[PDB]
Amino acid sequence: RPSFCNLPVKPGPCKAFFSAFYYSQKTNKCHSFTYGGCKGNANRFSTLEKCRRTCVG
Ligand SMILES: [Cl-]
Ligand SMILES: [Cl-]
Repeated sequence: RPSFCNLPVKPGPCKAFFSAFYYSQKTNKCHSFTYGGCKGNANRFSTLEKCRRTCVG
């Protein structure tokens, strides 16, 4: 997988309520999170299938 998949999930400090997905090295799976809308990192996807295409297979 791309190395940025292994960055830690980062909701950030803002409090908007964006639905998103991230990859976890613990599971080799994508999971949901709530992105607050600012200061995130690249382990963040708008859809489950994009997270999977990028990080899972
Ligand atoms: Cl998955
Ligand atoms: Cl797809």
